[PDB]
Amino acid sequence: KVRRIALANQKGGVGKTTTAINLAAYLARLGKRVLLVDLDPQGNATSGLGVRAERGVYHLLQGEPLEGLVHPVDGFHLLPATPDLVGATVELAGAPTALREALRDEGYDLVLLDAPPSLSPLTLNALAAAEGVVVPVQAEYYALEGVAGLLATLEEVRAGLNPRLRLLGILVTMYDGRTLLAQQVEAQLRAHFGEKVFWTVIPRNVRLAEAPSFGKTIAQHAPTSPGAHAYRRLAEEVMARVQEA
Amino acid sequence: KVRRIALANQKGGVGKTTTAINLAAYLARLGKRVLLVDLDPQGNATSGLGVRAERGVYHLLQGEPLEGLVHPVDGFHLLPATPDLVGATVELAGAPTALREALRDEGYDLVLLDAPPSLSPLTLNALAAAEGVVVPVQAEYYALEGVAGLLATLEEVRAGLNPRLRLLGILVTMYDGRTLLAQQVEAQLRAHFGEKVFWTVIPRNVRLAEAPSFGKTIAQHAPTSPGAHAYRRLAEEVMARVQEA
Ligand SMILES: Nc1ncnc2c1ncn2[C@@H]1O[C@H](COP(=O)(O)OP(=O)(O)O)[C@@H](O)[C@H]1O
Ligand SMILES: Nc1ncnc2c1ncn2[C@@H]1O[C@H](COP(=O)(O)OP(=O)(O)O)[C@@H](O)[C@H]1O
Ligand SMILES: [Mg+2]
Ligand SMILES: [Mg+2]
Repeated sequence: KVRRIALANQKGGVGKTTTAINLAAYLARLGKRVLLVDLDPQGNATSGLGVRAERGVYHLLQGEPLEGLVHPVDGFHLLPATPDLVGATVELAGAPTALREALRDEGYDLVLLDAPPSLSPLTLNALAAAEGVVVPVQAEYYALEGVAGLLATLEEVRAGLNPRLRLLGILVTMYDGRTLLAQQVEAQLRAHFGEKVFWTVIPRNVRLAEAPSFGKTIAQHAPTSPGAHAYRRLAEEVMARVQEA
Repeated sequence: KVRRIALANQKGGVGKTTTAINLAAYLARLGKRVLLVDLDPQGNATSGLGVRAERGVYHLLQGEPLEGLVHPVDGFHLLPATPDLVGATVELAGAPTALREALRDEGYDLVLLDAPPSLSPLTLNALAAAEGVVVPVQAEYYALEGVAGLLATLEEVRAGLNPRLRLLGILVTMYDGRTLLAQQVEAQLRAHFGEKVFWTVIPRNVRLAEAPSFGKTIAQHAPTSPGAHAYRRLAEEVMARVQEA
């Protein structure tokens, strides 16, 4: 039974936050009760949703109620990141299951954990608290190694911290349609990882890059753009995999 | 073991020929030996590939060799339709398994049967000779009924003519990205038919409409266009389903 899904990988700039935000947008639209949790001190998901918070995840880990920390956004709830969050890293280091205990998210159908571009204690807290992992990757050649490494990390976390942890899927993001290289990398990703790679692929599209600067999801910003259609179908695909898991 | 795949549905103009041609283009590129068989008297696949034939399927059914009837096209082989083909309809009516016997296609890995926009004896011959069926549909509201009817036809052919017959998949084609209606119809198609609907969806795109008028596949005509990327991924998805079947 997959409820909590971590968005994670080694690198930054690979589409974790974009996928977190827009999956939430379309899963809410599918009639699910969704909580988006921003675990990045840089607070990109919080910012990309137009929200300025004084209280967030930091304050959840200290004991303050979930209900009075969340912000209603585009038909879902955001548990924001605040500029304080950085000061939990040292405590969470040595306490990988802290988020798992602090998350009393019984009311929500699906919980999206937007992890930072590290394997920091916050990323590890994400992995330890989740049942599913979506791994965004560019259709670029380094992705095969990056993926294999992440998969080995997942295996290690499953063996030592969280036996519920499973790869939901590898998601190809920022697929550049102007070039044949993306085709070739996608084909190799599928050749090597098979059914683990989602069939839905997220196009590189200006409207997706634009959306966070406006503090809006792609469903609010550009609902008929190539990225909107893709994330809507991805939400359907994610639900199919959750249902079959 | 799925080798022969029919492209079929009730209506015309829904993307059977386009899918036949472009699947062949990308399956050949995947290293498969592909035969495309044009079963439409109007010969749209033959024309869309730039080929003018005097001899084709009509002459295959009379007994003339397969090797001397096929035309090399874009890394695959086309068994063309000729303006005579119409004169087999009456003989094939009452002989649904005629194509099944006449196809001595042992050498080919995959065989694509492009059926006419009917349930003519030629379409029935296609169904009787195939192991898999791809059903192209527009993301438009009539599709749900059209699909259900085709599925009932498939069930009947499986029960009476061809126990090997199975739906490979329902393919959403000519998905118009300018509108939210296509999203809604896709979602309903998935709600109702589930895993039977391919995840890869073919965008409505000018370059795809253009290609047959040039007698070229989308891989020849516009290799980085939205339709090219989609058909390449569809070929991968079709192979996945063939392998898991
Ligand atoms: N499909 C896409 N097309 C175009 N730009 C994208 C796409 N996905 C992400 N971006 C942009 O790339 C930058 C990094 O994306 P982000 O999702 O924050 O990556 P991560 O969270 O993994 O570091 C952001 O400015 C984002 O808007
Ligand atoms: N994805 C698409 N985008 C734009 N035009 C398309 C697309 N698919 C098919 N067409 C066009 O629609 C017309 C009918 O398509 P076709 O594949 O011949 O349908 P069918 O064989 O089912 O009758 C053709 O002119 C074709 O080029
Ligand atoms: Mg991020
Ligand atoms: Mg046709």
